[PDB]
Amino acid sequence: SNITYVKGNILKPKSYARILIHSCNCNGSWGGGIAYQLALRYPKAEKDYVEVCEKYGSNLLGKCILLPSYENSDLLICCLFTSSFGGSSHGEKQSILNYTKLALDKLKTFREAKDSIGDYLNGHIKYPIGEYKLEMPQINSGIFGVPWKETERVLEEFSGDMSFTVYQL
Repeated sequence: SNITYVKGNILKPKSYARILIHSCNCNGSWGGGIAYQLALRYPKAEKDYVEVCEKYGSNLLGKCILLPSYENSDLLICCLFTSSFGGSSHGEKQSILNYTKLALDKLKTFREAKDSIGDYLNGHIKYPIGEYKLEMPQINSGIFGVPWKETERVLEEFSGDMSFTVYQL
């Protein structure tokens, strides 16, 4: 299994380069959950996220955008665009699952290329890309109501390609 589970806050500051993967809406709202915490401590990353939502809207579904944290060069933010709207206006379960697989497949290809998705990055990537650990919360399982085992089966389709550390409550 390519998933490592840990109990704790993914946002607790860590000693190592890491890409923080989280599930996003196209509406320019980091309005809740981990996205809200990201909005409050990395406000320049939010501005990038909102701008790309402004530019493309729901043309982003199934795509991925890599953002520097700006305030910590060891930390990149990876937005999986899986829903048009956030909160209780989120998209249907299967669409979120499918879009999650699609955005993660763009990130997989981007990682192999370097060993739209990287345009805000150029110059904030200090280390080689294969050295950023891939970390995420239990994406889609809270506000979107997407059962974790269904999302786990999606992350499992990348065994060999990619390894993830998943933070849980």
